[PDB]
Amino acid sequence: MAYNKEEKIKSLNRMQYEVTQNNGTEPPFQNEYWDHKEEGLYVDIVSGKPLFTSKDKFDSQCGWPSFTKPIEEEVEEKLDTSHGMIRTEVRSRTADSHLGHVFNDGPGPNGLRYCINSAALRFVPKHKLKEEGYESYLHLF
Amino acid sequence: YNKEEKIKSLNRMQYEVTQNNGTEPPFQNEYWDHKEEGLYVDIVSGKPLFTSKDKFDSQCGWPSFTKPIEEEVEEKLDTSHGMIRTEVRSRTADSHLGHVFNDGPGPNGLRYCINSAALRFVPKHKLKEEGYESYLHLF
Amino acid sequence: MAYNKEEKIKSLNRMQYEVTQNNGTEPPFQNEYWDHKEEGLYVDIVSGKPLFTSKDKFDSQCGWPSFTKPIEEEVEEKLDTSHGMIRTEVRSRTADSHLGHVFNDGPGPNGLRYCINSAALRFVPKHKLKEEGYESYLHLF
Amino acid sequence: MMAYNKEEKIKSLNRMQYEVTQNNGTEPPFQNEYWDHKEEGLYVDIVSGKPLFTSKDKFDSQCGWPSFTKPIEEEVEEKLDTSHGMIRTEVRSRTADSHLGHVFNDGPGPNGLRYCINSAALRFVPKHKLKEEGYESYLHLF
Amino acid sequence: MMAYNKEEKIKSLNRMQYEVTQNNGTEPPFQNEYWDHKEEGLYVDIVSGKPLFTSKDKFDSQCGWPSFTKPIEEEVEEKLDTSHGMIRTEVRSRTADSHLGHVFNDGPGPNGLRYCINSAALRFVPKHKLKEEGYESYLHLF
Amino acid sequence: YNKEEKIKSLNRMQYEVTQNNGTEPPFQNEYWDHKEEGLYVDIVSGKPLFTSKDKFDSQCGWPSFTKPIEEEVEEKLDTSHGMIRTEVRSRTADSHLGHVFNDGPGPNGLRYCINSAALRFVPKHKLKEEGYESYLHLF
Repeated sequence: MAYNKEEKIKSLNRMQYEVTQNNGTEPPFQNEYWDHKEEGLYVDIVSGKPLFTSKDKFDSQCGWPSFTKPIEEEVEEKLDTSHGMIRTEVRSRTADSHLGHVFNDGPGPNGLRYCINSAALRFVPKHKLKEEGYESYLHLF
Repeated sequence: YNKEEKIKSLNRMQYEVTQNNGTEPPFQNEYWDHKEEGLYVDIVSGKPLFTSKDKFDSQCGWPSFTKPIEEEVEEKLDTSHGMIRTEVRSRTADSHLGHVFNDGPGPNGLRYCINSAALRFVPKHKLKEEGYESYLHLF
Repeated sequence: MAYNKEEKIKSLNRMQYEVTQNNGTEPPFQNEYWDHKEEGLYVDIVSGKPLFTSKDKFDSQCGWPSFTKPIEEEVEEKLDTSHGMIRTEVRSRTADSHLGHVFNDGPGPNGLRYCINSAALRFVPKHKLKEEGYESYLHLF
Repeated sequence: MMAYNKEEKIKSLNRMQYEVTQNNGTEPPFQNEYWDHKEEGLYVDIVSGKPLFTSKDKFDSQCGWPSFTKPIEEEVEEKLDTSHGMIRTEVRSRTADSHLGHVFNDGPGPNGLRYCINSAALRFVPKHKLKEEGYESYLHLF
Repeated sequence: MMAYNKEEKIKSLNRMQYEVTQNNGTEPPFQNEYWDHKEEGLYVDIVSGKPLFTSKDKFDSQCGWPSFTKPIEEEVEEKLDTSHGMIRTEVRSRTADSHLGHVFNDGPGPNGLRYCINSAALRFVPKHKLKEEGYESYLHLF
Repeated sequence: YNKEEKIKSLNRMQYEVTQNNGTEPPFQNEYWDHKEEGLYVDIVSGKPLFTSKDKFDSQCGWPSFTKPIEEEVEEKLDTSHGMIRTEVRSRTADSHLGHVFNDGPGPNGLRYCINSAALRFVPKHKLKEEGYESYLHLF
């Protein structure tokens, strides 16, 4: 009803909350996944649902995790006119946590650079996908 | 959560009991003498099965109860090993739990004897934290 | 006994040690001797001394072999106040191994009920008491 | 290896492991831990812990035992085996002097060799554990 | 000593054992396993397992730590130790390179040395076992 | 102040040294080489036992003094561990301090070897505000 997600959120730490709940952003380079390259999945830190895979991730120099594309209708994009700018925010569909923004200067074909906060993700190694419950995606590798 | 994988991650005795319908030894458990307050969930489904409210100080060697939770535990006719007893198991996680005998504190006069190795205990002060908020009213 | 006991103890499997030396209890309906009903002699698994008889072994629903009463003075009753309780333990004399416990809910004429672990016992058929050196007890049949 | 250290490890090996590595036995086919194993990692000598084969050179065989196209470094050794009345090439680990199995020239190229090894003489180490357990020096193979 | 093996043994050490041997610490005096130990045997490296001292050269000391007059076959090495603002001589294991302790020239022997070793860095092996343990190689010492 | 409760809040080492007459590791404790002007007190009774004026360098790895302060310290034969030594314990709290050896820097030649584990150092610039003014005169 209203105590699984509302509870998970309550158990988040300062930054994780600030980001996901207050749409803030973590420091560049001083986060956990910006340079991380282990094979695996990046799940919603709140709803636990798959958001990005280690395969679409790449090396940018912005200081935050960067992917070219997201996962199956699990990540939503929406206009963000806040802060006197005009950007495209990225949020998760199920847990509606702020993730970050998309930019059109990526390396992929479509040229998208999904710039996400480490603080909104729980990384799950490939050798643990089946245990955690992500056998359904174990093929994406 | 995946029943198949979680079961596959249970301890030998937790598997033996819940899956092979085994019986853990007496007095050598974590909940036979347990008297703390809170819920006892299904080690597999996480669904609550018994409450500290109904638990009573029996001296048979396993955590006994006078009453189960609003049907989360079912009664099955068990005629194994030459006897005619009443087996108790979880409807959702379908885990073996134990047996129900007609010899408890009453008025039910029932002694739901359950294996510790089939139950995870969730402290009464960590229920809203673990998501068992709709059960706190029972305390 | 002396050193025989040592090598003899080193023989026992995990459960027999846990039971006989560590006073643990084997699981119910899941031991070799609760069913049995075989005409023989239940010997001490450590000292080889006769502890119980197949004749004094009655059917029970507890799930452990049970005997109305033991043989010789090889079985000894000790006041057991283990686990915040008052009971009556039973152990062999010569070997000093935990057998189990006795009660007063068993069939008369004495009313006692010796509930011993299978782990602490070693069966011996009637056809083998003579050759196995138990000639002296063979009369009990 | 040092007498006591080797002796220590040998003392650990269960029946089958001891039987094959020390007595040159063979494990039943299709009934061993690594024939169909395919997880990316290192196949380590169960006695000396020295790496013997990599998952990268393992191939699906229908013989029933883990098959590799080649061994790692000079740790695996070939040796004439005229036992049982025939002529085959045995393979043993140099350090532990552990009997591994045999090599056949019916392997899937390029060298056409088929190293048929018993799981009983190996201990798999996952790639994601390599550094942690002190196999960094091999982590480069992946 | 091979890195991977080295690591397995270290992972096996307990709190204090790790602290001393790895972090160069010292176990509490009089409250260790071999200070008052006096059994005919070998005291081997708890990591490399090589023999470090003999029960023979071990002697009673009121210091509270295994005291030996000398080590065996250069498996123990001395090294200057100018830490804690003092001047002492550290004693280290060759193969395993674990802190053992210190030496002092206040020994009772013909050469007056006093090797003060933490029990934690040691694992006693009785003589009547030396031959099955793989130490057949040292039985002659006794 | 309460004895049982004052000690019930002690450290693993503190309780060991203090209560079990154990002893800490050399060079690996708070004051073996500490030389700040002030007084060392009983972590338990909070009473003065030594002054840094009596503390000196000892390559043994444990704070060492040539003498204690008044009656807070008592001597006692400790023929344990198969040897004859002279233990030092506190008068009030009755906690194991360590031992006295007759190899000190004199003039008495006594070396009081104490465990940092049974001490609380108090700097001269806090002696008053802490209540040890009547001791401050010792500097």
